[PDB]
Amino acid sequence: TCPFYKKIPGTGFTVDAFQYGVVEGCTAYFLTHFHSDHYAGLSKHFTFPVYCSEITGNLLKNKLHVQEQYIHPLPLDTECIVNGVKVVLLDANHCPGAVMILFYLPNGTVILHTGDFRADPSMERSLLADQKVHMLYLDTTYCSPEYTFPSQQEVIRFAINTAFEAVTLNPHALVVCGTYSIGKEKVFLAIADVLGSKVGMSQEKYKTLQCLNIPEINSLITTDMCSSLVHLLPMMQINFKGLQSHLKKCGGKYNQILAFRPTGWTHSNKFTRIADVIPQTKGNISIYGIPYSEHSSYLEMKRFVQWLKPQKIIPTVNVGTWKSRSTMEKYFREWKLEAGY
Ligand code: NI
Repeated sequence: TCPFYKKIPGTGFTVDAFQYGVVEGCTAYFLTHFHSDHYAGLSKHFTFPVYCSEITGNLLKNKLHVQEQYIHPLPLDTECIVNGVKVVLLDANHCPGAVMILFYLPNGTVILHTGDFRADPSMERSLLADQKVHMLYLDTTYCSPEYTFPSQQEVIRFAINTAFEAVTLNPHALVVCGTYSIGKEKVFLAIADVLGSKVGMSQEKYKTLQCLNIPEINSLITTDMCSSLVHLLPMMQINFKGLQSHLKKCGGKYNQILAFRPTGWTHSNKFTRIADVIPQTKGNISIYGIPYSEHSSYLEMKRFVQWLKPQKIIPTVNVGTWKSRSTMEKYFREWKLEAGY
């Protein structure tokens, strides 16, 4: 059954609630982004309206084969009326096409649902600045102080310099980047840009990337592996066995692999700076785990909430254990007392 933290009180609306069959009383289903934990249940046989971003709507049509008549894309940063209710879609700073949703309830309550997001001070000058928010449905993925990680710009610097150095040393080295969903495309696009190459990939993944409205994308990606020295593979092939195998497939064009796994957080972050990251190495293969996050750090999170000053917070992640729920509630109380709302 649909859990409470996916329902919007006083509306006919749910968020990210496609795996529970027909939800009783739901007149419109919102989808925040195209990640399988959130779209779980959609398919070509879905017949209610779906509200979402343009990019999300491209993916639902082309990857899931949802019929066009049920896809309702909305522009970002624009006041729209859905089923008698005013709504705005905001950029989540998550993966391509990801949005937060502002809902203006007919009784005058205002609700923000962040979807998945990486809080940023730029959000403090969106349409959020212009009114009070009563309730916040918050992405609490990393809502603990041990979750620190660097900015995305720092991590991209590290990857660029790393890849440029190795390939300049050895023009016969191949770079591989692991992927399993949309998101984090900056990692492989940055690296291919510094090396003067296109990114090569499967037909399925090229198709997914053709849905995203990225500028000049025909110029950066390809399905011809032979012409590219940056390859993408499934995240599950990013290991010594998978990478030896792939290397054999390139027909002696290459004699070394430098591979990247963009992870969220890894406990190495409590001790080690980005400058100090080192690979796992076996033979002619090295593997780097890089902490490229598309979710808020604890501090980034805390700053957004203290700025927004909500009356009530409803977590949408780590809600399944009493120890989690307790821990989060304690931080929310700390933030409130420190700021004074
Ligand atoms: Ni996500």
